[PDB]
Amino acid sequence: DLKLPRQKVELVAPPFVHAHEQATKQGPKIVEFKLTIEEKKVVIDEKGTTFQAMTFNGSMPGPLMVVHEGDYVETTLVNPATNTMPHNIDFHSATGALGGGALTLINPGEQVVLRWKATKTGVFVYHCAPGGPMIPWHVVSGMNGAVMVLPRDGLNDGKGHALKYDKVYYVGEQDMYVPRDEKGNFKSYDSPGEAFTDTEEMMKKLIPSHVVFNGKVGALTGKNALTANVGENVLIVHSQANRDSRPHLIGGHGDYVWETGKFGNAPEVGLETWFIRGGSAGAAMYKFMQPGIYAYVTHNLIEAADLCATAHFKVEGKWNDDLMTQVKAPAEIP
Amino acid sequence: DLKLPRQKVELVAPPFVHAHEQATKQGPKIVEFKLTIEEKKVVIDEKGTTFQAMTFNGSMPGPLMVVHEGDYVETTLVNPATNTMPHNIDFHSATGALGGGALTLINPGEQVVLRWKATKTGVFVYHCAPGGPMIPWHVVSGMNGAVMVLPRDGLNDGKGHALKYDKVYYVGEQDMYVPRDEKGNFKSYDSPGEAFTDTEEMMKKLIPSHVVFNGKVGALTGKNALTANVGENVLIVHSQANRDSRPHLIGGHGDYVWETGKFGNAPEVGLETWFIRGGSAGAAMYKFMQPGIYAYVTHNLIEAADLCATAHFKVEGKWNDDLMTQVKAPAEIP
Amino acid sequence: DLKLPRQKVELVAPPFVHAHEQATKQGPKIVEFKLTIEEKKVVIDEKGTTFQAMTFNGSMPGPLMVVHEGDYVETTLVNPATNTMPHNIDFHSATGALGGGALTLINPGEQVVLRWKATKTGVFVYHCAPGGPMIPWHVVSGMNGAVMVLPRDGLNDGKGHALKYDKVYYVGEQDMYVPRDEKGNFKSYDSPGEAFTDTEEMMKKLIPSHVVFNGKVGALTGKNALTANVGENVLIVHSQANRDSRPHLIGGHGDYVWETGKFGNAPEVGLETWFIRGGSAGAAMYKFMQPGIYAYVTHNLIEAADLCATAHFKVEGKWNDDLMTQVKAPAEIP
Ligand SMILES: OC[C@H]1O[C@@](CO)(O[C@H]2O[C@H](CO)[C@@H](O)[C@H](O)[C@H]2O)[C@@H](O)[C@@H]1O
Ligand SMILES: OC[C@H]1O[C@@](CO)(O[C@H]2O[C@H](CO)[C@@H](O)[C@H](O)[C@H]2O)[C@@H](O)[C@@H]1O
Ligand SMILES: OC[C@H]1O[C@@](CO)(O[C@H]2O[C@H](CO)[C@@H](O)[C@H](O)[C@H]2O)[C@@H](O)[C@@H]1O
Ligand SMILES: O=N[O-]
Ligand SMILES: O=N[O-]
Ligand SMILES: O=N[O-]
Ligand SMILES: [Cu+2]
Ligand SMILES: [Cu+2]
Ligand SMILES: [Cu+2]
Ligand SMILES: [Cu+2]
Ligand SMILES: [Cu+2]
Ligand SMILES: [Cu+2]
Repeated sequence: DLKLPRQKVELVAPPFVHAHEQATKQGPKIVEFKLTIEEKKVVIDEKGTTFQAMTFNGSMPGPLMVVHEGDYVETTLVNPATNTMPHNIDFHSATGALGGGALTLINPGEQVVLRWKATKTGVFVYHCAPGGPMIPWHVVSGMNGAVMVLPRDGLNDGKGHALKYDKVYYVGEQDMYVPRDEKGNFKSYDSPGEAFTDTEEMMKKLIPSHVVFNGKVGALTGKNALTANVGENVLIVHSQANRDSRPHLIGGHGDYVWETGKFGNAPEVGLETWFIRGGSAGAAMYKFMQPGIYAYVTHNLIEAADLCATAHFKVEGKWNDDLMTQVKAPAEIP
Repeated sequence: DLKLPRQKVELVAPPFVHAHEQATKQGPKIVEFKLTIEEKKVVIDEKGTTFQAMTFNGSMPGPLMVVHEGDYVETTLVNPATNTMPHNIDFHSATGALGGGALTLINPGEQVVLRWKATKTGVFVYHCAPGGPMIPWHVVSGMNGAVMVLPRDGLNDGKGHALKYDKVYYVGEQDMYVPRDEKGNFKSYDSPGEAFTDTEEMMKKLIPSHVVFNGKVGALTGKNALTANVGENVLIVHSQANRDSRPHLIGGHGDYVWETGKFGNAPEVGLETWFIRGGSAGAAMYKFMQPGIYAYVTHNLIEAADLCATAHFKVEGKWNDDLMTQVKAPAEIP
Repeated sequence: DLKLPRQKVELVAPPFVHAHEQATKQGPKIVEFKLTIEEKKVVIDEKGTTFQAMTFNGSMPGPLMVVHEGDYVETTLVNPATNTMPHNIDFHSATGALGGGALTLINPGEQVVLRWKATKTGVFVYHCAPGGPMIPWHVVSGMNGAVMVLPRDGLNDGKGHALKYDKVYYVGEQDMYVPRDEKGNFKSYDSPGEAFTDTEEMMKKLIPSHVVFNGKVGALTGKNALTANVGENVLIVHSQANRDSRPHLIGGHGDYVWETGKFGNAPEVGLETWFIRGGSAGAAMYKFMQPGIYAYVTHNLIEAADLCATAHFKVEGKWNDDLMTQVKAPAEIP
């Protein structure tokens, strides 16, 4: 019926993003992705707290899918028989059937193939939504990711100038709700199913126990720090599927920021901190001007410092004293 | 003194909106509204929880008032003798006297008439504000609604194109604070007055027990689902008088969105989720492309699924397979 | 090395702002500021609750620093020997070294001098950030202020028209976390150090006990009410270093509002309520049209009325009946 070229995509684990063109002269294609659901218990903090996670492709967040405006996205979703729950998928980028949720419901042992057309550009959340109280449960359990729909001519500043990024990272923020016991220790559970009751009581009080980038406290620090060099223009995509976030690059700015995350609107310029609406993704580009460590955080500093929400960037290059200088090092007050 | 034609308006109960023109060739008029305050106990959930509500015109939210830029809005507010508290009204659309609160204070048995000029276009909250700690109390009790001030030429996209809506619905989101007892059951009270102490202790902890559209869990589902047909351009006005919200049309987008809700600013385009600042209203227009059920939610999915915050839309028309198709129905994993 | 004129600035205590030009024909200068850190116990409410505060220059927020685009800001930070903790400073307006935090760490008895170039216009937060869990602690303790970086040609509406303000006030909103005892009374502590453990447990639950403008409940009411006259264009700068706020001028509007607070973006017009992202500052200008009291609030009315977050404005001039009139004073219902 639909007579167009097919392109397969190997998805990569966040914060990386599969190779793709920014501007392109290709026409619309059918872009094929596979997602496999994995239920598993995982360690979310350095003190060893465990969590019944549910993931697309074994990661939190799910991998980022990149396509251009007009492409058709054909997704195979697989719920292996080792999973215990029905799952589905809804794309905020898609039109109809609750974003696809209503066509994609699959029990363990099943798979489904869905095609939707990419009519709107920007970055959009995808997430599981099986029904009723299960919706919030699967999402705060890790079943959310994002999809970026680029314009064929690539990004622009709204004033006719191309904005080309040299690299792109995907940062998925996850609010997690782990209940404590009488003594105030986090509880461990055998199955997602048994975690459900206690997790649900706690979720309704709306205060997360952990807020983490990429699935774990510290995931994007040390050896897994994001990297750049002075002069590189870096795009950061940030999703939050349930609760608002306020990302900030410490030492840096957002040179161009789509805080609503939709590229038919012109980016704002020069931001210190931006706002990601719960249930959405946004994008911010910055050209690094100085080397050293930067921290990428949500500027609820309690969340940042105390609940897990910090990534590091490690940037190489030449210090610029014109931009910033220590005039006089610490010293006794005269 | 003010020599202009008078127009009376029969207000309708949300989510409907009284008949009005979008663009108009009439000159400024004095538009006359009546609001009567009702204190009453009401059922807010399907398990029968009750709540001491205080309302304009017996509904939550108050009815939506529509007028054009330059009109004079003349409002009669009535506090019948069967009410037990003084009430007033403040319009965010109005200039001076705490938005009118300071001229509109009335005890049970009294009424007052206020006129203000509509100098600013957009959608704006109105709410009771009697004074001190009473302000938050009356608002989270239901005494808030909205008023839409259209431009005489109707809405535009910012790029010179008219945006005409075929219908408009008003969705009022209410954060409610109902205290539990020692056993963890919601408490019932005889009077608003007696609910005050317990409600106040709980309010200060800032976590609502229920978040509802149009006064009740389920109010805008089943028989009272919002409706449209494929091809209709629908405007949704959303108010939140105290706490932020993040509305999302599941299966749909915001084609044009005034998230700050003021029509002197150009709408943003193509949104997945938008943000209604506490103490404000916003507006989003969407042309339906596909039939079926859509859910309108705040994309805090805990609030949506677990605390009451979901409306349904039921849309008639022809499925479009080009936009979205089930390629392969659920099936055993090969 | 850097061969330019030096200008000293005497900082003033908020909500006032040191004298400065809006548009200017001066070239880039080195602008020199001194900040001295003060740890002290202070009264934050009318019932006499005390709080271990940490401040720049003995106030909450820190004073507002004003400079123009291209200036070099040279800041002497002093940590006197009567303080018990190391402190530093990070500017969101600055580029590199965690906004300066990584060059400015000083123990009691020390001082440091830092210079950064003002490449981006807008209003930006500055705050202490010593490291780890200490970051949120020092900030919610009062160690945050703001810096405004004006364009040399002054502010504009985005459509080529100058916007000149007749006065400017700086409103710093502080979320504070004071723990209660078993009986439910606020606790007093001898030292910042001893407050730390209890404050930290409470901070992680993310619900502040007090939200105050300018350091105290009632600080900007009564004798210290902000003032204006009908016809004055007033700029209000609002910072929030950790948690979001939704400012609203009751009786008024935001005629021009930079909600993200960066002047390379055009202001929005006609707002009822705007949003200050946690970790940022914004600015709103309003021309007063009517006399009387206005309240400036965050339109979480619980925060406003119940947790400390209200300022008053007292405006002189002639009432305008065309804008708003009491047609009929309170009276018995016929
Ligand atoms: O030591 C018993 C005493 O402790 C409480 C705590 O309030 O409950 C604990 O002990 C129960 C019975 O031994 C456990 O089942 C319960 O789960 C645990 O919290 C009281 O119930 C009891 O009187
Ligand atoms: O069974 C009595 C025991 O229960 C507590 C709960 O901590 O209080 C309950 O009983 C009181 C006196 O019977 C009631 O007035 C009170 O309101 C109820 O919670 C204890 O106070 C008491 O020791
Ligand atoms: O009256 C003693 C009784 O009260 C509790 C409250 O649960 O604790 C109080 O008394 C303790 C010992 O007297 C204090 O150290 C404690 O800090 C205070 O809360 C119980 O522990 C105790 O059984
Ligand atoms: O200790 N369990 O609730
Ligand atoms: O059970 N009443 O608090
Ligand atoms: O009463 N002190 O926790
Ligand atoms: Cu799932
Ligand atoms: Cu969603
Ligand atoms: Cu009232
Ligand atoms: Cu209000
Ligand atoms: Cu400090
Ligand atoms: Cu910061």
